[PDB]
Amino acid sequence: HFNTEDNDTDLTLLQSKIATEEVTCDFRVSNKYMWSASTMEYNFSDQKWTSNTEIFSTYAKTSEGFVMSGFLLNPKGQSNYNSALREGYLNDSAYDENQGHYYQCVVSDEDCNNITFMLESNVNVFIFDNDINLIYRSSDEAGVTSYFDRYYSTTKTIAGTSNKVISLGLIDGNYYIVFKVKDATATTGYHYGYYAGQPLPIAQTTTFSDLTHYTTIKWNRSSSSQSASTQTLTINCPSGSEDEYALTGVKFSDKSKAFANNTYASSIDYYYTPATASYSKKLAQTGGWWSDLVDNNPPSGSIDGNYATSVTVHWVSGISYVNASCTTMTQMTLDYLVPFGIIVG
Ligand SMILES: [Cl-]
Repeated sequence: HFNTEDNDTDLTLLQSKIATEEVTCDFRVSNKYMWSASTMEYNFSDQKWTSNTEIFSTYAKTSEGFVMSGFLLNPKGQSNYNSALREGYLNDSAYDENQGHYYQCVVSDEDCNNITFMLESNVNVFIFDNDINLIYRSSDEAGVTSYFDRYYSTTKTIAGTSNKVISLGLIDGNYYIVFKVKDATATTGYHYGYYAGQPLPIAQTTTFSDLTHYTTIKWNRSSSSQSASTQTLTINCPSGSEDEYALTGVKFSDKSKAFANNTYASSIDYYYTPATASYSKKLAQTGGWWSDLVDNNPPSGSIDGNYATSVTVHWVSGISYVNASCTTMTQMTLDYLVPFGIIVG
C-alpha cells in the first residue's frame, strides 16, 4: 500500500533553486545530452494536451500494474516528445480502482535523472522509493533531501491554463509516481503531464557587442583578391557547467552597409572557426549584400571556447582607383540549447 495521506517525519520543505548563469565575452567540450543543431527545442507555449479523458488507460501496464515512465532522449522531432510524455485526467474511469494513477520511474544515469511535472489546479503528485516510502509530495513541495540532486519549481501557462511546473533530479534507483486529486468535488484542473529521462532542451540566444570580421583591407594595386584574419572571441560559461550548454547555430549580423564596399568589391567572403572545432568554415549569405552570415549546422558541443574569424575581399573587374578599400564588421549571435530546471527556469 502507497500511503500518501499520512505525513512523514523525514520530510523537509524543499527549496527551489536554479543557478544564476551568465555567458561572458572577451576579445573540445562535448554536450552531455548529445544535443545539437538537429535537436528539437521545448516550448511551453506549443505544448498541447490530448482532449481524451481516458488517455491514461491507453498505456500498457507492467506485470505489477504500473505504467512505465517515458524517456526523453535527445528529441529530434514531435514524435519523440509524444512518446516521452505521460499524461492523464484524474477524473477518468481508471482513477477509482486504486484512487490514483500509478507509474514506475527507473533512474540509472545522473545525466538522465530528470523528472519534469506539469500539474493543473486539482492535481497532487507523490514520489515513493523502492521500499514504498514517501520521498516527495508536490502539495507543499516536501521531501527526503538525500534522494535529490536538484529541485526547481515555477508556474507556466500551458494550453491556456496556469500549471505548477516542477523539475527535479533524483539519485539512481527505482521509484513510483502516484497522481492524486486535491479536492474530489472540484469542477476543473484534473490534467497532469510529465517527462522523465533528460531535462527539457530550452532554446537560448546571445549577441555579443564586440565586433568580429572587423578590418580595413586596402587594395595592394596588383592582386584580384585579398584576405585578412580578424578578431577571435572567447565565450565563457560559469565554471563546471560547460557541458550544460549545447551549440545549435551561429549568426553574424553584417554592420558594414554604410561603408558601401560594393563600389570596389564584387563580393566579400566571411569565415569563422566555431568553439566546437579547429577548422574554418565559410559562412552562408542568407541573401544579397549585407544579409546575415550563418552556420545553421555547427559541430556539436559547448558554446565555451574561441570563435576565430577571417574575411576575403574579391575586387571588382576593372578596379583602377589607388585608395580603394573595404571596411568589414559583423556582430555575433549564438543559438544554443540549455537544460530546463538546471540553467533556465
Ligand atoms: Cl546535427
